[PDB]
Amino acid sequence: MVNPTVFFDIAVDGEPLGRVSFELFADKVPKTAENFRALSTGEKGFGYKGSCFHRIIPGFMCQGGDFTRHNGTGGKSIYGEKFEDENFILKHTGPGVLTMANAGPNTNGSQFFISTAKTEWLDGKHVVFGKVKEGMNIVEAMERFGSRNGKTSKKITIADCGQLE
Repeated sequence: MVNPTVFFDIAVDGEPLGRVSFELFADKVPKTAENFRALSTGEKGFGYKGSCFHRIIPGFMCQGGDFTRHNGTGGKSIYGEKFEDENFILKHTGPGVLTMANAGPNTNGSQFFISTAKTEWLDGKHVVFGKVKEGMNIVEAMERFGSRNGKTSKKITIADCGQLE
């Protein structure tokens, strides 16, 4: 029962940037971790491969996971259109946290943030379920393509993704 590792290979206007890998805390948040894991492998028939990071705010976060509408209005979980907040055990302690985006209580879908700063105001409202394990430098390099209002100056995509172990 070791925690799963997934990877994203990132591209910038189609040109390879690098690989980010993520530990998912399936010991502490198993339902939320499993959703992200299975969206990363595509094993249910849908998932993250080919989808974009639509909102990047330097000094705050990168946001992705909307594989249906590419702009923050879509996505879905492996459990249905939304699922519940599992728990709030883990906190937003610094850069490199993986945490679920939502639109109110019990509205988790497929969208997520990768933090690039400590974001403690999110504690108890957004479920933390993983952390960057390798390639934080590649998250930093993404962040450069963001802007204050979140629009990206180039298209930042998940060119490939899957499970490493």
